[PDB]
Amino acid sequence: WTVAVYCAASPTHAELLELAAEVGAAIAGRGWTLVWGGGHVSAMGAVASAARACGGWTVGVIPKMLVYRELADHDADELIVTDTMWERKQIMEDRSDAFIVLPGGVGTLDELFDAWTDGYLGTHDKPIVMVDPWGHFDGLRAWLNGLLDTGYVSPTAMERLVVVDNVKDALRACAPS
Amino acid sequence: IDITGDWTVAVYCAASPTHAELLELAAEVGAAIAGRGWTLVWGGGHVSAMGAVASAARACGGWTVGVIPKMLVYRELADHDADELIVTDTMWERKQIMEDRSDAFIVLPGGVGTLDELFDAWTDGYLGTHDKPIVMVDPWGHFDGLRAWLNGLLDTGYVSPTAMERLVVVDNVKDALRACAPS
Amino acid sequence: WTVAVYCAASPTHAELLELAAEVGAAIAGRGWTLVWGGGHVSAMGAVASAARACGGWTVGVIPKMLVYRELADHDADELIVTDTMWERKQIMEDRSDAFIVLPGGVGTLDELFDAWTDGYLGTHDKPIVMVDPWGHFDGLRAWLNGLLDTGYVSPTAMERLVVVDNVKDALRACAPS
Amino acid sequence: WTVAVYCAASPTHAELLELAAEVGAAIAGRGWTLVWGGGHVSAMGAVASAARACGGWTVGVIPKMLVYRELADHDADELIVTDTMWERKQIMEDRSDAFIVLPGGVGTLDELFDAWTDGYLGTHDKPIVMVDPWGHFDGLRAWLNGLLDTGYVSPTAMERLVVVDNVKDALRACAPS
Ligand SMILES: [Mg+2]
Ligand SMILES: [Mg+2]
Ligand SMILES: [Mg+2]
Ligand SMILES: [Mg+2]
Repeated sequence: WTVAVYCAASPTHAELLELAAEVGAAIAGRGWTLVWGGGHVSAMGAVASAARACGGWTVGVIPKMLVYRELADHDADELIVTDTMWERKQIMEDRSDAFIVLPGGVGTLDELFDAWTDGYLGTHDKPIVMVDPWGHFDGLRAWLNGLLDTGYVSPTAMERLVVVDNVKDALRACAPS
Repeated sequence: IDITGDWTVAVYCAASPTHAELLELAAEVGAAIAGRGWTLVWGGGHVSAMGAVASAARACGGWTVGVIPKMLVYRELADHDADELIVTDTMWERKQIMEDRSDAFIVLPGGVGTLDELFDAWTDGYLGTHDKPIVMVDPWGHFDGLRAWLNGLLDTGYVSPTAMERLVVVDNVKDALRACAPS
Repeated sequence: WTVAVYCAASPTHAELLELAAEVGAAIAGRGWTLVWGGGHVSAMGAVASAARACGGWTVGVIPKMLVYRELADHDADELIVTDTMWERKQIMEDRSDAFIVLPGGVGTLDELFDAWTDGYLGTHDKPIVMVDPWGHFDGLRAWLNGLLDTGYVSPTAMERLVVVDNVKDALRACAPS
Repeated sequence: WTVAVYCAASPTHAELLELAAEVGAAIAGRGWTLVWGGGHVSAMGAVASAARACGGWTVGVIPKMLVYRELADHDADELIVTDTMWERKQIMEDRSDAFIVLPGGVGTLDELFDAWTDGYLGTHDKPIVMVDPWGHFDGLRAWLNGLLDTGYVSPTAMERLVVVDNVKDALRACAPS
């Protein structure tokens, strides 16, 4: 059983690093495989470092452009280097049984909306779980609720994304049948 | 010379209809079990698929063990030509003797009794009580409505992928006995 | 008067946990004993927890192999641990005056078909009452109606099972008659 | 790597079955072989059934006299049937790299003191680990501390027996170091 974790690439906020490490540790704890974007910086470094420390298998999928920038975790158990971002996202989706979205920026939002669009349209039934203990995404979810009200997003679309505020509820939402 | 008498297969199958496609299938299974030198276990009836599987096994020189509850003996269903006929007081004793005697299970088209035997085996195999093969044989799509419905339970998390993998479904007898055979 | 409730061991769908809780609360409200498979997860945990919450007595019957997996509800008023699945099913039947079947998977279908065969073969005249508010079992009953038409299932067998879409009609059908 | 588990043959306490299953699952998890007394009853049945359920290999070693009494686990991966109790203990010792002692009675105490004396006198350096979450052995250990106080037991003897209150620390103490 494999969970992809989409999360921040830049900041070092203690609460962010702790949350990401808590998820990596809990995935490894269940004996699940971690898929992530293969970076050593910020939340990406935290989730894979914590999974490996708890004996978890880690699969990093990263485009060569970020390898050339020395942003890759060469301690990944498997490092899949892709020529393009579209191949990175395709391999992460294909390898994973479920998706966790932690606080992040444009790169995290790209991964979130890529998975959500495919899940909503019915390409796959894999859980997509947003984990937001402190309201990082409150402004985004409020704005999307506006789109629900003006007919741009359907209730069915809004249902497809599970939002939890703690790691325990996250792993229960991602767990196998 | 090839071993005989080293393996036993239970066959769960219809007690009522006489459709030709059903009796042909059940006779083909009984003949193939006896042809491998395996013992047949079945629900002990002489009617429908139950009568065909046991008649064909005996006609190919195989041993037949029927296990029938008193309630179905009262309905004049008992195959008195069984090599061993075991009459039980209860359904639970019937299913338990069939399971203990058998190394593998074949499920053919049937109704409520067959489905009882199916789900009873499948639950025990999924919970890990035994690793005996459970093989459904469906050449014509008897069970298509059930399998579509079970796929919807898989999609909504009522049945797991692991559970679905524990049940083998084939459309022919040769593949069925390959799935039942000892390693 | 004792009702056994056969229901889902795995999923946490709100419609399912709500149904199970409603059934447990109603059984307790009649002063009836709840018999169940003795687990604290999914519909099984909700039916028994809700019965005890409303002052009802709960008898859990669970095989050792599930106790090993930490699935036993240690707040059962009586917990019966059996060596086998055949003994679990036989004790739940022997203790019970009626059977309720809620949405479930393979374990629930095993309980349903086991009771239905016992019922159809004249072992007992205990009510067997399927409670299906949202059509969980529609695909199964539609397929069975095809078997009735082609002579694989008898009209006597099909009429042995009561099917209702609500808890009030379900307890009406379970009541001493 | 092979761990022998010495444990209760008689009582069915839920908490005992859960601990034994946790041990068997943890041993199988490491890819270690389980050696045990080959019984299907009580903690003995629990440890072997849980190891096999997690894909572990199980080796039961049982004297003919107990096989006569319908006590042998027919689902042992290897069942070694010995003529005598002394041959049973010798084969269990010879096949194993480490020994775990769970709560038990006279048979368990026999296996404990047999392994402990040989360890102490220097016949082998295999870990002997007592796993006692709830103080099953507190009375025995207090009494052995009295024997240490009066010169009947040496400090070297008392140190030879590792006592832990949880399964993670047990497997750490048993691991090839
Ligand atoms: Mg997409
Ligand atoms: Mg069974
Ligand atoms: Mg019964
Ligand atoms: Mg010794």
